[PDB]
Amino acid sequence: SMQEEDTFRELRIFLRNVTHRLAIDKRFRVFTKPVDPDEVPDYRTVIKEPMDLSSVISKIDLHKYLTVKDYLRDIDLICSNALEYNPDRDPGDRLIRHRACALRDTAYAIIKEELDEDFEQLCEEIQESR
Ligand SMILES: CCOC(=O)CNC(=O)[C@H](C)c1cc(C)ccn1
Repeated sequence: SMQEEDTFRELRIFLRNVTHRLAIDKRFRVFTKPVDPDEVPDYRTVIKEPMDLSSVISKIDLHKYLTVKDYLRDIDLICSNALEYNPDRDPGDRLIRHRACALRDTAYAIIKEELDEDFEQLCEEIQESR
C-alpha cells in the first residue's frame, strides 16, 4: 500500500541521518571507505564480506534495508571485520579495535534514544507479509 511505501521512506530518511552522524566523527574515518586492494592485498583473502559506511549509504538508496535490525547487521559486520583483521597486542591494532567498538556502541545508543519501538515493529510486520 502507499502507506507502507511512506513507512519505508521514513526508515530510509532515519538511516541516512544516523549514518551521516557516524561518518563525520573523526574516530571513524578508517570505516568510511572500502579498504584499498593496492595498499592491503591480503585484506580480501582474510575478510570474506568487506563493509564500510559509504557502502551502507549506497545500500540504503538501493532499498536493501526494510528494518533497523537489517541495517544493524551491516554496522555489526564493519566492527567484527576490524576486530578479526587487527587482533594483536600492538598499539596500532588496539587503537582500531577500541574505535571499531566505539562505532558499534555509538550506533546502538543513537538507535536506542531516537528509534520508536512501534515504528520498528511496523517495518518488521510489513517485511514478514511480503
Ligand atoms: C583499550 C583497547 O580497546 C579494546 O580493548 C576494545 N575491546 C577489544 O578489543 C575486545 C575485548 C576484543 C579483543 C580481542 C583480542 C578480540 C576481539 N575483541
